[PDB]
Amino acid sequence: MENGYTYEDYKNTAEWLLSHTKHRPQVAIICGSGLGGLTDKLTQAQIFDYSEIPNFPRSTVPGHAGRLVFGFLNGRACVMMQGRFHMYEGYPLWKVTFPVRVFHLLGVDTLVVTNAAGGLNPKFEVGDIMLIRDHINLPGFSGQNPLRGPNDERFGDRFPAMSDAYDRTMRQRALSTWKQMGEQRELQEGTYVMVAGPSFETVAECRVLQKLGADAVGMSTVPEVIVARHCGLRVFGFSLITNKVIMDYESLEKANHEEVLAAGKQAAQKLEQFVSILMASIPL
Amino acid sequence: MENGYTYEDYKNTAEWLLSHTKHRPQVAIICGSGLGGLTDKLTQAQIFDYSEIPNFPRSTVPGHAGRLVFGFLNGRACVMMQGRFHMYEGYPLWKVTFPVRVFHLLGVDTLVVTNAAGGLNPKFEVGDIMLIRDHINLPGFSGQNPLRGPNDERFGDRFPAMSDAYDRTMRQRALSTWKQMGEQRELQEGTYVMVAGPSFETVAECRVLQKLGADAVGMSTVPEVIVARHCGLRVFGFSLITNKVIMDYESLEKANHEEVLAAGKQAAQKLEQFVSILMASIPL
Amino acid sequence: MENGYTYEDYKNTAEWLLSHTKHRPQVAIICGSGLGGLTDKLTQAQIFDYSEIPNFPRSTVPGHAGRLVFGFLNGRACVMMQGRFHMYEGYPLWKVTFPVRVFHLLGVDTLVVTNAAGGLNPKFEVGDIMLIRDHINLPGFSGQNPLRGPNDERFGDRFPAMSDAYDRTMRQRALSTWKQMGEQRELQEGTYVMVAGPSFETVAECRVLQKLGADAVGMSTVPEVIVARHCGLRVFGFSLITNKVIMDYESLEKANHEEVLAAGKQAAQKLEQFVSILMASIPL
Ligand SMILES: O=c1[nH]cnc2c([C@H]3N[C@@H](CO)[C@H](O)[C@@H]3O)c[nH]c12
Ligand SMILES: O=c1[nH]cnc2c([C@H]3N[C@@H](CO)[C@H](O)[C@@H]3O)c[nH]c12
Ligand SMILES: O=c1[nH]cnc2c([C@H]3N[C@@H](CO)[C@H](O)[C@@H]3O)c[nH]c12
Repeated sequence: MENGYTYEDYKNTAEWLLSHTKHRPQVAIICGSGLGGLTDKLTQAQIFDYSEIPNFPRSTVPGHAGRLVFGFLNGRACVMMQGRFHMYEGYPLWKVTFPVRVFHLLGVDTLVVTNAAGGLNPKFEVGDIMLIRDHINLPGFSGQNPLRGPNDERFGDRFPAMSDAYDRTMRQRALSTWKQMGEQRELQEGTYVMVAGPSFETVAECRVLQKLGADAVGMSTVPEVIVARHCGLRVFGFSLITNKVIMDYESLEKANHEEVLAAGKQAAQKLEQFVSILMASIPL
Repeated sequence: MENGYTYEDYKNTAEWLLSHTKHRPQVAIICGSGLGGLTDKLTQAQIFDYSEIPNFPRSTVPGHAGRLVFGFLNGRACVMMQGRFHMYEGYPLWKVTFPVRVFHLLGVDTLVVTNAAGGLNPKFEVGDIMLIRDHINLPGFSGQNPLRGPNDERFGDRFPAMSDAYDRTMRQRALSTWKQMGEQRELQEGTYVMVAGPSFETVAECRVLQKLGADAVGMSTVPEVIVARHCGLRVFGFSLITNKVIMDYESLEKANHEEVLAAGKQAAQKLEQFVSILMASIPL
Repeated sequence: MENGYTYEDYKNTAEWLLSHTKHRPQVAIICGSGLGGLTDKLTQAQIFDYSEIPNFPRSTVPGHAGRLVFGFLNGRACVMMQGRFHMYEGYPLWKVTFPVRVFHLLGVDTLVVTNAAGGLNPKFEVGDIMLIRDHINLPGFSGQNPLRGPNDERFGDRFPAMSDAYDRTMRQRALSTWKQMGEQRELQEGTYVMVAGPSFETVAECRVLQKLGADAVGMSTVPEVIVARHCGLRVFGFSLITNKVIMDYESLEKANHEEVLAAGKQAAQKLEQFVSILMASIPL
């Protein structure tokens, strides 16, 4: 609606980093949060706190909005967001997604994003992993689109498509890796719907999200993919099911964050490895 | 997104009231509007205008945003909002719902909210009363959640559930009272969807709200339940059907406010009594 | 939510115009954009740039937000917006729709609005034209309604209906004209859904818009009809299908603006004539 950043601010944040860093990454990864441990498997790791990076979304205690790590993961030059920004935190989307536009100026050209999510598809099960074939951008329908505002042509068009958001190549490239390391549960595949804003859904709210044809649901991610494609990045992403969204009045259970962080933690290596391998089927 | 109130402002509003008032309420009721007359049945009633209560949502002519009454209803200590704030008035939700957070600081621990609403369910009929089993929080999906912003931990969690918003006990406790005073029309039971913002729905808009599985529709309420549960309040609520939402091109009729205020007025005692009795099956 | 304009600003913009203009229009037309050429067929045309009209939505380079033309089209006094304001441009709705409230103060009393749109209905085909029977105002459900804010009673009610937005008379008045000039493709008729904000829909997003029962989809229009009826204007409008919204993973095609402007251009006279004739079945 405004967008408080000019092209310059982006550039200036880039160049700064691009000069406290030997590194020049090609892929950006975004967790998770409980893909946290990933940071380990990197090597030659250089860390930064968001709080010291020019223009980053500042949170209240920094943070709470955490760290940017640069390094090598499976002999690929990475950079990853260990902790991210959300709309429910009160951040507008050109903030949430800000990081995303710096990455591209860094010359990263693939983005992988991950996240936890509730499962809407009855078939799914806590533990599973759903690749993201497509999304419903509900905040988007109503005005909340990280693209809203005057478009800067240096980044992209006024009117990008999202029909093809989630790289095809990568997605198979990908189920390979899944059995090509032999797993009991299959890879899932489906649609992430976004809703904002922090309260968990009602039962009726679930029924509606199932009707729309959604398979999983977070409050995340959605935004920063949309603006990845606005400027080229190939995009590949996926989701940890983490709870079966309560689907009927009767059940006495209740989503909590709690169970989410746990499951996230339980799932852990799974995962860390998965991404880690996948690195290898990203081009050059 | 911000939230202009700090914890202090809430507290200060409480304590003020908590000291021009003998009273110490346990239940908060919210009308209606045309449950207005309720104020009568209270006894030992002490009134206040929003306009003199520190921090209240100020409207333009005060008001237009009206009065807070404290008293006893059926030998329960109450406090009630005679007139409320809406999003379509231009108020953000941490304003609409502000009152709600003061109540809890007052030590109220049950909230009952009522409202008029259009009927989406063909079965329903003008006059009926729909208990609220659940809700679709449509403004919510897109970012408009009274909880959005940085969470204050003194009130509640970052990530409350709403699966169980509408107290089970109370809801039966409740159909009892309905025949246990013998009424021709049955109690209805169903889902309130919220949309904002003041224009009435189109026909196509109705068809969609019916598809989502909604039974009734207002522009209200939704918010302040969500933030009631964010901090404990037991929540019980319901709705006066007030018009059958025009469901097909052809009909020459048109929702108006008008018919709504009327029906509201027609329905009157019905009602006033109902709540009045219900008081008695709230704990202590 | 605020609305930065007072009644005065509207009036002042009117009177200004109402006095660099001989003219006194009765109908307002809004394109399109690629109904641009229409301006030709007017006669006795007086032009203005938005940029010089007191209070108009200013864009960045003026503009980019273009010109207001007054004249006679088929022996009717018109005034038309050659280029309009959108929400995705970052404009709030009491800006987008501002023009609309001036028109009425000008004493215009019919409004016709046109627009391009993607087709959701499989039956439709690029080239077709869909009259607007009704709309889904999705931004609206969540708070984005040009009416939101404190209502000024001089313009309209607090709670207008939209059940009957799209004049019945006019709509047939209308299919007449269509064969009454003998066309191969039939007139289409259906519902325009609005979403905001500039990115094109995903596939999953389409499936949902089809489910809701929408036939076409733009990011436009919706707003300014709603506020037309808030103050009397008879409203009649329609849509150029312009692309078949990609309805399945597989297809390698992608909406672009591009194809849209083209089709718009291809369609051209079609059209220019159509409106041109239609003028004649507007009253006096
Ligand atoms: O059942 C759900 N509904 C909505 N969001 C989530 C989420 C995501 N939302 C956040 C907590 O609600 C958490 O960070 C997670 O990534 C997990 N489960 C659900
Ligand atoms: O048919 C409807 N659609 C949307 N809202 C309402 C309402 C509620 N909305 C307000 C007026 O629209 C009124 O205060 C009422 O509580 C009644 N009927 C309808
Ligand atoms: O497939 C679509 N989806 C959403 N909007 C449009 C539109 C409208 N949106 C604008 C460009 O997206 C264009 O001005 C047009 O009037 C055309 N096609 C589509």
